Amino acid sequence: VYGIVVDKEVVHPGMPKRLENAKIALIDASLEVEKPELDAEIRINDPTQMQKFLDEEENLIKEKVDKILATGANVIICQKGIDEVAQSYLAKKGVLAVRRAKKSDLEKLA
Amino acid sequence: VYGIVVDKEVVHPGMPKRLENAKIALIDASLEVEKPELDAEIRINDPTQMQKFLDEEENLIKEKVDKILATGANVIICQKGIDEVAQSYLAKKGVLAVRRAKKSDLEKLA
Amino acid sequence: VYGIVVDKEVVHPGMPKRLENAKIALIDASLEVEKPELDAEIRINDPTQMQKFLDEEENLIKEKVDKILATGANVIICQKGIDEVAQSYLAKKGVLAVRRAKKSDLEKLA
Repeated sequence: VYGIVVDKEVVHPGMPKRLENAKIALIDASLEVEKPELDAEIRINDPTQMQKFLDEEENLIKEKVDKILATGANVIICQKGIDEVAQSYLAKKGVLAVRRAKKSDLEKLA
Repeated sequence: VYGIVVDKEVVHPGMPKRLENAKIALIDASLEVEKPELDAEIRINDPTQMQKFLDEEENLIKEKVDKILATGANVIICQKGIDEVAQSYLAKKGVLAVRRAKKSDLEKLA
Repeated sequence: VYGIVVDKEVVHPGMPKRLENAKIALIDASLEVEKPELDAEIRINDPTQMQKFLDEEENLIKEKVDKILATGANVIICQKGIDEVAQSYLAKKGVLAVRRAKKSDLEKLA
């Protein structure tokens, strides 16, 4: 093939499986909801607290995503586990993303 | 007017503001997310717990809604406060619902 | 046989043992009352609390059932254990359901 070839299926079926003139974004770092247990141990009372908890926590990952799309990339691949909720987000955005992928090829693709 | 007239604006803008051949459902009872604090006081750790908490709790109200639509009514009005999340549900279902309304007229409409 | 054949007796005797023009619903997932112990550990006082507890908890499973019948299927089979209370519900609804069944055949039937 006259270009790099990545052996790993796309992350979500709701993503563009063919982009014209792409702008790859080699993102090497954690891209999944932050386990918040280590940061905090806490109690809970009413459901009012629940919502604003999982909502902003979900918006935390969308941040990293927008901060990356801030460059406007058609495709984005990384070498770590990508959150399943973050997939539905990238899916709704129209991005093509790939899960874990040996750093071994990111460079050759770099 | 050759029929009953209810003085109270519809609950959500995303609802049918005109139904042909309607099948009214006079539902007199509580139709909002159940405050769960009285039932329980509890702590919380990780976000994994959050989701399944607000999710099933949201599905609890949708239950009452489906149990009512179980008769298949085009419109449903009650005399109590209707949850705002339950509105988005009825809105997506294509139902016409009305908030609090003096029992005084429910009967005349009955 | 000129079609798929499932080796597993029906779930409840009160169900249609012969449907004309069926609309199969291959549901692969948990379909039984949710053990609520893991979610919560709690105390109890009076019987007033009991009712509203087992009632809504029973209505929780009926939700999944209605959400599936939302497509209007004559028959529904899965590969997990189906609650016995959920059977009386499907039985009263006039649905034909089957208990655990090797995924091996769900696909061939898919």
